[PDB]
Amino acid sequence: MTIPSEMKALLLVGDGYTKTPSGSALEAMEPYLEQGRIAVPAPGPSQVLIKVNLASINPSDVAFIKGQYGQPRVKGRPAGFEGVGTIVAGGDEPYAKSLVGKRVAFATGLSNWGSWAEYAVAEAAACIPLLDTVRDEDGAAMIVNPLTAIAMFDIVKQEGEKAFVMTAGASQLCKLIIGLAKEEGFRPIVTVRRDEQIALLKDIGAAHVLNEKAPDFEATLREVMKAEQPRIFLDAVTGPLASAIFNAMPKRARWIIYGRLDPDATVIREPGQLIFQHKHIEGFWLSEWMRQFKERRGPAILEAQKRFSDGRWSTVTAVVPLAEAIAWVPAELTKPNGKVFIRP
Amino acid sequence: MTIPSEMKALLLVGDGYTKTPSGSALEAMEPYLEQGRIAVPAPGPSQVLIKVNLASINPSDVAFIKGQYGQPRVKGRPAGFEGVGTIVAGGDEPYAKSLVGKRVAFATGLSNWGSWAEYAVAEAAACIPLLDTVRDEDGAAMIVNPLTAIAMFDIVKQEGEKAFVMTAGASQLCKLIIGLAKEEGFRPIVTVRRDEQIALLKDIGAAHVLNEKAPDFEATLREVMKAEQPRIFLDAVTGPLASAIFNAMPKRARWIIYGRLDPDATVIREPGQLIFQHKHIEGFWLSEWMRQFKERRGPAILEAQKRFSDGRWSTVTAVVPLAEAIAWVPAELTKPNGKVFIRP
Ligand SMILES: [K+]
Ligand SMILES: [K+]
Repeated sequence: MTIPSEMKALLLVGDGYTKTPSGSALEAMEPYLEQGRIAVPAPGPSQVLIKVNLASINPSDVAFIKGQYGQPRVKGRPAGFEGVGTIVAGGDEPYAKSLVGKRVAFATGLSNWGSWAEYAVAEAAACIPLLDTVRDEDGAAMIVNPLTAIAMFDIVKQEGEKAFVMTAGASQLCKLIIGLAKEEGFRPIVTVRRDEQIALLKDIGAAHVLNEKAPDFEATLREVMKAEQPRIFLDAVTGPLASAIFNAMPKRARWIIYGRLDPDATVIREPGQLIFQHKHIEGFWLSEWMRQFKERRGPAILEAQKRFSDGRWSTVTAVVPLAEAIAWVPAELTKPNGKVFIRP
Repeated sequence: MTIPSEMKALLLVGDGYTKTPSGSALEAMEPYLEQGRIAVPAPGPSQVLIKVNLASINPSDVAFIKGQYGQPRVKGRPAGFEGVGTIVAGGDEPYAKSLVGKRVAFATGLSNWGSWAEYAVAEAAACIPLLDTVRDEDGAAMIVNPLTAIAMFDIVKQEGEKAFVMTAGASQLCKLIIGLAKEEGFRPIVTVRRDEQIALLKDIGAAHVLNEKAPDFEATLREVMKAEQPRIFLDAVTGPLASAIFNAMPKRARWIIYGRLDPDATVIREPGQLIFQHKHIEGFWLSEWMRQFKERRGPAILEAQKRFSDGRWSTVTAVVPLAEAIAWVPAELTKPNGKVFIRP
């Protein structure tokens, strides 16, 4: 089939993992990515080649290009973990061949042919054919945050306590979880760095919104922990903020780490709390959850698309042309609230 | 029945928890305990009054008298969590009355009438009538370390990996676990602070004994972790040593904290390991294990006594008279290896 043999893409400058980590802020793209023209890859037997319409930018992409994620970089490959597009070619396996022509939300995973390119490669199994009436803009961010929100909110529900805690309260993921929580009568306790994010987070359903920069934050924190008694803490930040939250939480608290936005030392302030107050510390990784809960993967994908299809969920501060991404994605990422997309 | 109305005891000077914690070393007894003559307590309906023959000294007692344990001090009460003795009186409940006259191993728990006294109070349920042919010296230390060893070694067995890690390798508890491990073909990896403790720990069955003070400790540590691939880490120390061990362990490692011998900051060096390597951090508390695994309590008590009765287990550096305990227990506790007992 007629597919271009060359494409523009945002190519990884770094290889493997970094020897000089520099936190989670994306100050510039040029140390990590270069705009280039490269050969269009060929999908393997279980893979599909997608003509990318829109690609998301998630905290996992920023960590990955910096060599600070749990997956190594392949120098010279396009970065980008997810997007939306149309499948223009597939490997010889029937799953891949049957998807050709379909518009899909996709996750590139370990393909090492990212979405920040005119064409990406994904496993057929990492694609979600979109319903004919679903929006393209809903498709580009349909996987990473929606499935993580469903999977992690399921932990909150199974624990049964109405209150739960989240750091990085203003992140797109936290906003999806806040929405789910409000529907089921759960009470999110979230932390922010800006007073201007309090009203919006309370509007979507947060019961408490605490500014971690406030002088009396720890004292306010203890009052809220006593009043609400949450057991689940979903943490994207780690460091001293998460150390303080965990320390203030009641007995049987579970500190569930799923991001490391703060590289500062993460201290277990009182290890005796794990002994005497039965506290636990664990991690959450969507790729692992999908591997271990294959039977929950299907219903979560069906629930996420149903929510986008029936209006319960609808995603966007900026759409950046791929030709402008190296120069202006960092400026757009500094804007509080909303997700940034790349348009090849 | 004729029981003295007065007794000698080592009374708590401190109340509740301390506001000035001072680590795990017992430099002196006088800040924490005073020898006194006090009224013999009366057992409550579910309790027994024990004439103490021998009382153990465990790290939990040192932490407790310092106000650094997970149970508050009651000023003026005798300290001491366990011992052996004869029941001379019981509360009116049949369990307590049926134990009168029996020689028992006992745990005082929350009775607030400790074993470092001529008479202690324990729940009837916290007593183990000793077999008529069992030694008194085996009875005084039959509960805390043997039941913790059984319960924690069960975690190692259920995980199924032959290698496992323990800090404070030379402690009585670690030595009991090492013995269990050797019987079942498990491979203990333990850390010590003295080269002189290597031979003895290897003699009882440790596969690896690492001196944490060695300049190349972390490099040796990584070589051993790669070679042995343990998943369970039983930690009595916490702090930087435990932080380093956890960091070097392979995927799916469980850091099980059951003591805090090092009060220095406990850091999760790479929180990403909980995300990407599925690592967990939890606590272990024998009192909680007995509450949650009531059905395992009976077989562990029967297995511990059977091991003492049939020679598999047999406990002792010093027996200190109660009249000498304030002055000389700290000097005896500094002696590496062996347990110290108090004889009222
Ligand atoms: K590198
Ligand atoms: K106090």
